[PDB]
Amino acid sequence: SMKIDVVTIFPEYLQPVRQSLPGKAIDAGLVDVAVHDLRRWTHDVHKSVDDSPYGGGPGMVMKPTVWGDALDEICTSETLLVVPTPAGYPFTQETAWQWSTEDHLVIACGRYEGIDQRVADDAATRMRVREVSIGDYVLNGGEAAALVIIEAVLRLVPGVLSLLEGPSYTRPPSWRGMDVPPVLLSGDHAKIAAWRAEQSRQRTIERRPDLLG
Amino acid sequence: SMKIDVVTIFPEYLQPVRQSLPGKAIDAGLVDVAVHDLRRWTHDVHKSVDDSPYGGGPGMVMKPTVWGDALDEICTSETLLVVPTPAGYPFTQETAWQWSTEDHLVIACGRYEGIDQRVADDAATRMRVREVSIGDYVLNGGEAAALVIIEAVLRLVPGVLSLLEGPSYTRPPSWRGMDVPPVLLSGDHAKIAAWRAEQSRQRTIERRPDLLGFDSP
Ligand code: NA
Ligand code: NA
Repeated sequence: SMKIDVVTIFPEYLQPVRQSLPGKAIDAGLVDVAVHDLRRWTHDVHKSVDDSPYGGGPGMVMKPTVWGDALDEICTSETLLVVPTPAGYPFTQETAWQWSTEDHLVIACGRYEGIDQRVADDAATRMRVREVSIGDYVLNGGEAAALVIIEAVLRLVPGVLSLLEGPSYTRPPSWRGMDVPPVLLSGDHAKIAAWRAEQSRQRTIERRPDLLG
Repeated sequence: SMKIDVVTIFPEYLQPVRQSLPGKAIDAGLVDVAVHDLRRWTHDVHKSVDDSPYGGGPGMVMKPTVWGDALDEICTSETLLVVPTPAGYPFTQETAWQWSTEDHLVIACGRYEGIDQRVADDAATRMRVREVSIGDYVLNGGEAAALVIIEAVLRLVPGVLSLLEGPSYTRPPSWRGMDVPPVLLSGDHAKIAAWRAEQSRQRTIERRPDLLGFDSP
C-alpha cells in the first residue's frame, strides 16, 4: 500500500493522474492519491499563501505559517516529504526506485521562488525531507514536477499504473521509402542483440556522451 | 503569438495545461494549445495505434502509418516537431529559451516502448525534429513530459517576461523558535547580495556539484 498526498494551490492540476489510476489497484488498497488545496490552511479572509521576500528582490515566497499548519495535518512520523524545486537534489531513476517502497509520500508544490526555508528545516526535525529537481530547467510551480514524480514512482509499484535504447520498428517493413533494418527480420537472435548494442552505443555517443565518460 | 499542437492517445492527461501560468498565457492570447487524439487518424474498427516490434522484445511500438497521417495534417515545413523520449537529447533551460521564439511546436507523445523510428526520420525530411529527454527517469508516456516542456517554454515567451537559488524567507521574522538570518533584516543591500551569492554557491556544491565542475556523489 502507498499513500500519496499532494498539497498545491492548483488542485485541478492533479485530477487527471488521480482518474488514470486503475480501479483494481485502488480496490486492492495498493495505492491512494489525495490532493489538498493549500488555501484550506490560510489564516485570513484574502486566503494569502505568499508574501514579500526578506532582503528584498522580485517575487513572492510562500508563507511558513500556512505550510506549517498543512504539513502538521497531513504528515506523520512515517512521511517522506518531497519538495519539487529547481534548487533540489536531482530526481533520478534511483530515487524513483527508493521512493516506490515508501508507505507515505507528501508532495509540497510551491512556486519556483520557493517556500520559506524554515518549513523544510522544521519538518526535517520530525520526518524525512527531500528537495528534488526533475531537470536542468525552471518551471513556474511544483505541480508539473509532482506529475512526473508520481508517474516515475507509481509505474515501479507492481500493478499500479548505461546506454540509451536504440530505434524501434514495426509493420510495415517498407514505409515512405524507409526499410526496417533487415537484421531484425533475420532470425539470428545473437546477431540482433549485437546490432541493437551497437545502435545503443552510437545513439548514446550522439545524444548523451556524458553517460559514457 | 505561438501555436502548440499536442498529439496523444490520452488527450484528457493534457487538461492541466489550462491551470497556472500556461492557462494564463492561453487566456491572454499569447499561445494557442490544441490537443489531438491520435486515434482520429486510424481507419479500423479497433482504432489500433500499436503493433509488436520487429527483432523481438517486450511490449508494443506505435505504428508509423497513423503518426505519418497525423503529422502530415498538423505539421508544415516551419514546425519544430518535439518527440519526448528517455533516449532523447537533454531538454535544458537553453532549449526552453530557444523554443520560446518558435511560431509552431508540435509535441508527439508516444507510450508503450516508443514510436517507429521512421516517423521522426520521415518528418526530418520536411521539418526540424528534436527527440528530447526531460530527465534521467522513465515515464509510461510522453504526456507528463509535454506539460513540463510547455511550462518551461511558456514562462519565457515575451509577454509573460548556472547556479541554484539559495534559501528564501518571509514574515514572520521568528517562527517556531526559528529566526530569519539577521543579514536579511539588516537593510544592507551589499551584505544581503554577498550572503545570497554565498548561499547559492554553498547549495550548488552540496546539491549539484556538477554545475561547478566537481564529481557527482
Ligand atoms: Na509525417
Ligand atoms: Na512522419
